[PDB]
Amino acid sequence: QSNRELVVDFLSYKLSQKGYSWSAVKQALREAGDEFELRYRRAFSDLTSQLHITPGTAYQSFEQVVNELFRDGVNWGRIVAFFSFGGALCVESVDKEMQVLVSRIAAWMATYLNDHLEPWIQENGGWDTFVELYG
Amino acid sequence: QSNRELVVDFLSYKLSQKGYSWSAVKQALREAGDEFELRYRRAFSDLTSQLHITPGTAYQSFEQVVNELFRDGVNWGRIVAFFSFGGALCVESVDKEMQVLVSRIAAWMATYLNDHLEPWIQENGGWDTFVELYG
Amino acid sequence: QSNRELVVDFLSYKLSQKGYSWSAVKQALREAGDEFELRYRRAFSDLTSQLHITPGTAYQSFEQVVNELFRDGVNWGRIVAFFSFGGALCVESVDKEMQVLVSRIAAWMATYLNDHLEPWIQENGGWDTFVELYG
Amino acid sequence: QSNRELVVDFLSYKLSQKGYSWSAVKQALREAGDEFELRYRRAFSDLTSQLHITPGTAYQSFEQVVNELFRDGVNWGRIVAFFSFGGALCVESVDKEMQVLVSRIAAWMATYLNDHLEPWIQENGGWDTFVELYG
Amino acid sequence: QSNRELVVDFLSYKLSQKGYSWSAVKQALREAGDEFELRYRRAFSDLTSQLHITPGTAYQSFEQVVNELFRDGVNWGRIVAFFSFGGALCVESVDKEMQVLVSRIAAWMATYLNDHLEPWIQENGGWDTFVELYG
Amino acid sequence: QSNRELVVDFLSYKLSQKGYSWSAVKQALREAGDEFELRYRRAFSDLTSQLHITPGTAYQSFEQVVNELFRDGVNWGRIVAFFSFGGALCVESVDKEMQVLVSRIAAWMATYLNDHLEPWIQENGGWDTFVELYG
Repeated sequence: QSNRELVVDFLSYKLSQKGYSWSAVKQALREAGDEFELRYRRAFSDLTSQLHITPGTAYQSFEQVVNELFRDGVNWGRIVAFFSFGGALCVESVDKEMQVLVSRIAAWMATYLNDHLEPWIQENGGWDTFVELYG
Repeated sequence: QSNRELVVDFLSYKLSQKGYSWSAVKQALREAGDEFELRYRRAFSDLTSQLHITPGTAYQSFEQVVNELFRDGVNWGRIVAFFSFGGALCVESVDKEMQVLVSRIAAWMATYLNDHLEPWIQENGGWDTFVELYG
Repeated sequence: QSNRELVVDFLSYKLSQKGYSWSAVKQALREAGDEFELRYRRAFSDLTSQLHITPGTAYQSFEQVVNELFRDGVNWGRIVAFFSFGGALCVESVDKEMQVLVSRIAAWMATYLNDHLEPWIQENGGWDTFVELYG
Repeated sequence: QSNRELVVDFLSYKLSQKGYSWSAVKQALREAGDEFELRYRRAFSDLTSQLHITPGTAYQSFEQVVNELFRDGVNWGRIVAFFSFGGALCVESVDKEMQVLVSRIAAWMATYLNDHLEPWIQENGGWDTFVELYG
Repeated sequence: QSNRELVVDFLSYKLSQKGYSWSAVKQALREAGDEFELRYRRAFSDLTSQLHITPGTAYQSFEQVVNELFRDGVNWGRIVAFFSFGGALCVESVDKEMQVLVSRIAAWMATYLNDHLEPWIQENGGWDTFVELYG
Repeated sequence: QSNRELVVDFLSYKLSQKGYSWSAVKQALREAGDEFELRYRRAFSDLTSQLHITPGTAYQSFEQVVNELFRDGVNWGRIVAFFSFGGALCVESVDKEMQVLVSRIAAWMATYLNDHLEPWIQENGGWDTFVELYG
């Protein structure tokens, strides 16, 4: 349904809100999500220290947890809580996954520099010499 | 060495340059990288369609490729090409990995909505009803 | 049901058809799949550039996409399109996953040779010497 | 060096030899590898039941093992044993990884058929009806 | 439901039973599981050599297999067989995943020692010297 | 070298010490490790909140970090710190990886029970009925 467009709008809203860049009733949902987060996020991290996705997370785990959100009934408030929870999950996941990805590539580059390139750089006057030439 | 601080500066420069947000001689390197990219990136994607990292990429593959960059000697130009290559690798990797991550979480949420929540939403007047109440 | 035997037959048919080796109504399905592919695959890659599986693809993503294949109704033609889509997905996935796997092992071997073995090989007359002896 | 072309030739030789399809001194190496395998593979699986790669295998593990192959010296025979070992590793890895990949996609398809498609198929005369029409 | 508490109890029972440490009707289920395992596990490994999880196993594969356990009907015996199967799956998965994890970290440490530390250790009298000092 | 036997002994010592079960100078190293941990682990978690391995951690990251342990020289104390660090890394990694693995399998089982089995269980008197029969 348009449920996915709803989800996508909420997720990109929350992501851009926390300062992540990559380049209808949706409004009411954005605002209710904000309101919820402003009221309840201290009230949700003391037993909610889960935070993070692993690349091998199954949908069934997600389902079980959110199931305990809806165990004794669906109202609009817990739907909002659901969206907010998904958004927090998203923000955290991309945060840490981006840390590890960039860290991996940076580590690789540092390694290659230190093995194959630093000798030459030392026998040619170091980076100083560089900024002289291609400065 | 300070090689890693160099690498990190270049990577965050290139990432923020392509519009990715998450919240010395470094200058000469930034500029030489830019210059290189402005001169050679059409000249590098016709046999350079590799682009992407897999979560199971080994450093040895990276090493072999960059090795073919330095096969017959190290000069400053190919060092710059090395940094630029690493930056392109980074940008592409985070781009696509972020697409798949966010897509996964969004798919999960859409699924849960459509299985456990949409019935109730239909028996309570739909999202219209929602924007009436928590509007 | 026998749905899985159907699926498996179609997948191995399509894989062996594209030249991949590893060592009923099924016929009508093979032929309809072929026919479909002969009619529509230029008509499916301009907005269908997805191609590839990641080891961390969820069933929910697959479900959402194929859902947009069946959004306004099931007929036999879109069932055939479904099978063909699955087969294309399979072929592409194994193609690229095999590239990266073999590339990883090959890179490892090249590395080990170049670190631990090439010295000795150079102090014993090189591979020429080898083909003299164990030739 | 040309070490990688050596490795690649040996790997594709061994893979095509075991019947896997995807579409110099190399000869002496192919033959010595064959000879080795014909002499020693019963002599190598009783304490060599390792077989398989995981997507998260490090080069360091590979290095340690092959290190125990070369612990007290490099001769041509153990170089050949090295290539043969790498080839066996490759063949096994692609074998099992292909099993799990194809099995995953097939399982997905079976699932989707059984949830979204089989009802309709039952209300339209089943696959028999299909082979009548698009036969 | 309390189905998950059931599952969790059975899994931790079976894990602690095989000697894995990490720090109601449940009883009847534990005992029936034991009884089942004592009667049928030779009768289940000749065509049941699957054993292992990959980090990229989908729930759909699990579902298909267990589906063939329940193909022609649910009775209590096959429910017990289901729990026992899940427990075996668990034990095997953690066994092998723990082997590979610990092996990876150990390999890393061995590598670092042999590259950065062993020189110094040799120029300072070796580990003997160590047990003299911090003994 | 025997460096790996050293590493393995230390790792299994530390793991069994924290209560994990799976079924020379080594002593001086065990004791020095213990001593170190008793003196410094409050002094190491305020800027050392890293803890965890991802299945896609490269050796190069490990190398860079431990490199900052040895930046201005190798003495025996920092070798001990190295072993202790590796052991902590191991314990944490297996802890959390075991949590997620067992949680995944348990979630799968709960799901299957709730979809395919719970209906039948409700039409046959529930688990009470079970403990009557196979009690």
